[PDB]
Amino acid sequence: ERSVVHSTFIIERLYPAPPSKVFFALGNADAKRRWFTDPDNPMPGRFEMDFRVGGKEVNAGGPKDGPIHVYTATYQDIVPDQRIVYSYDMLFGETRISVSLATIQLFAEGEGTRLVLTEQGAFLDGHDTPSTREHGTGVLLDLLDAFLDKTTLEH
Amino acid sequence: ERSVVHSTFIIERLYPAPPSKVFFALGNADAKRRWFTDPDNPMPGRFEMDFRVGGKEVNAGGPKDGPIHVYTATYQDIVPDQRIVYSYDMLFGETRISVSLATIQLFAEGEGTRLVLTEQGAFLDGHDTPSTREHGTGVLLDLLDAFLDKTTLEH
Repeated sequence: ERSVVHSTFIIERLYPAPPSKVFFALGNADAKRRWFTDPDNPMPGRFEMDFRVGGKEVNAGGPKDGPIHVYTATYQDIVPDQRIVYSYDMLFGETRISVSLATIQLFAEGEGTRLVLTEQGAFLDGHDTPSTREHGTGVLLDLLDAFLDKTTLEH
Repeated sequence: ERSVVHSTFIIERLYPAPPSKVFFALGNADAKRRWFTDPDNPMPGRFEMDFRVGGKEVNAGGPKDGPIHVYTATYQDIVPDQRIVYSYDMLFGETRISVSLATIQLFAEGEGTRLVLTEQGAFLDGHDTPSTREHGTGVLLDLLDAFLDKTTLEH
């Protein structure tokens, strides 16, 4: 039985690093590979990113026991140090769970950054929910926070 | 100066034709070429559609005098006779105006179809607005209505 649930959520986070540093963490493949992962089952060997409009990004994670969760994004708009728009789908095993349009905007906030992430999602056939996705995206932004803190301490 | 306006709108239309016929009008390249056009400046010579997940659709229109408006969609999910999910961007000349995630769902309504079109849009840098887009999408669904009426009369 077919259905779609549509939802939009917004998450705002403040980071002490300035927008250029936050943008680098999101737009540099080597950097993003180091943090954008499933902590419980990291698969950076599967991570690829072509950070350009029309470029693809792929990541994998999910339960140790499976099924494999595969994230596939396509960049739609990029403004250096300011904006990233990308569509992405999620597959759990062979099944498509959702398609979403995501926007990241970076604003100066003091000497740091106010990041605003908006996700406009289409959740397919009851396979995932807006609440669960919002929870997961919050967890990913927590990973970004930890990465920015740890990267700032580097020589 | 950079900004994004996010908005979701839903348009529902009732058509006397059953879902299979409505789906054909949306999913068959020859058929869609005959109706999905700018009436004031038709460019079906520019229309192409690869109706499959990952496939591209391109159309062009806009003012006779320019700038050229270019619609580019990518299919994200297709369920025969039931659902079409696609992302699309709009360019007026060389400038990207918006990126959207669109969902079409087809339900039986009597012997015909209840079509539900949801568009989740990201409007960039004030270059277009939710209200204008909703108006335009309504006009396109009016073109679909006329096509279905005219196609039903064919031998």
